[PDB]
Amino acid sequence: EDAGLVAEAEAVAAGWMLDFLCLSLCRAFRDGRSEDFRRTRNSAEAIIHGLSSLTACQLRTIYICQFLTRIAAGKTERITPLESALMIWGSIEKEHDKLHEEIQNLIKIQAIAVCMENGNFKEAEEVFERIFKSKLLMIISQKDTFHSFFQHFSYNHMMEKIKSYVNYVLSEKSSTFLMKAAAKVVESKR
Amino acid sequence: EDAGLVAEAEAVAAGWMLDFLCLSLCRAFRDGRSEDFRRTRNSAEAIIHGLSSLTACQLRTIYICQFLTRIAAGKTERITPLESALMIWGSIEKEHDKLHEEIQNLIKIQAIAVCMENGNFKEAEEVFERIFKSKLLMIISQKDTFHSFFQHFSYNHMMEKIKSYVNYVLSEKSSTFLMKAAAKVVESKR
Ligand SMILES: COc1cc(Br)ccc1CO
Ligand SMILES: COc1cc(Br)ccc1CO
Ligand SMILES: COc1cc(Br)ccc1CO
Ligand SMILES: COc1cc(Br)ccc1CO
Repeated sequence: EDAGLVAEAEAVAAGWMLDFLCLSLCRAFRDGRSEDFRRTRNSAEAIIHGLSSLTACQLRTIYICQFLTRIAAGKTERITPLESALMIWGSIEKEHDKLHEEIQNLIKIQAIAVCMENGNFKEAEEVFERIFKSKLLMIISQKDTFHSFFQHFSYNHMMEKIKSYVNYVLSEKSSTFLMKAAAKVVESKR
Repeated sequence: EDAGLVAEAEAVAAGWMLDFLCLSLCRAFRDGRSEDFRRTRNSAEAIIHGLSSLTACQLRTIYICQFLTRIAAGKTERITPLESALMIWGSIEKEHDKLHEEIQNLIKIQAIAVCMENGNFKEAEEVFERIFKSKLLMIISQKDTFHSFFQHFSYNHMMEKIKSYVNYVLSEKSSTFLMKAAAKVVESKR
């Protein structure tokens, strides 16, 4: 038995498992299946620990997973989950500037608004100081959570834009090896 | 998109991942690759959480994984890792009685001897009381760790017998879907 070629086969399978778990994480996020999202995140994170070298495509995959994990934890490092999602975003999917900026600005506004929604206005100002203007600071100071600014840059709008991005990732990975072979087995029966 | 057939494909892939991770756990245990064992155990345990219904073959697979996990933690529920491995053993691989009894008796003796080796003789007597005789209790009372009884029923002998069993599991699963497809990709290049 060759311990080098056996290790190589394990790295190939890990790559296959990573793409399959990214696809599964994307559907759970799209469908709002929270428990399924948490279980798939736990499996992807464990599989990622078995990888020590990643290709450019594999790095994009894990960073999309990390991004969706922080977005899902948004209303729950020393910064908040949405501020952390903001850092991952920017280093990923920058090539499509128009849709990238929309999601970026929606996350920026919502990282403050979720703190206001939770009644933690001191944290809302701390997030504002770290991200960033005089009118947004007035809104926070006045606890004006339902200001028309927050209704255009809303949570639902942030989720809709992110969900449309997840649909592009979902279509790009729908034909990866592990999911394609699995779907074939299901359709063969049936 | 059919959410029922998509879920079915995820269950097929999970089954494939489970067998692949069992095979990988068996090789790491055989080779003594501790860190690789810990990482594969973490991945298998996470994958198993994504399964809610298991076939008879899948139950045997997870129980072999649980058994090797306790055996690997042997020198580290309210009972010790080896007493816990003893409980998993018995409910699995009972059909081959001769080799089954050898491993069972070696684990029984070693669950006491590892406590003596660690200097915890009060625990060695507590393990003895839970598992089970007058001569074995004399050995523990006298802190006779290197008695000729413990040299026939040794740790190395327990590991050798368990490793020979892991080699049978390893040969039975060497041709599972995920590892076979992965090895083929490696040999195609080379
Ligand atoms: C609908 O958006 C999601 C999806 C999951 Br899964 C978990 C949380 C959220 C947002 O609170
Ligand atoms: C690779 O690291 C991951 C992967 C997932 Br999925 C979720 C979170 C992290 C890091 O906190
Ligand atoms: C050689 O037997 C093993 C294998 C692994 Br991995 C971890 C622990 C042990 C026994 O202390
Ligand atoms: C399915 O449950 C597992 C699986 C593995 Br691998 C290791 C430990 C456990 C339970 O403590």
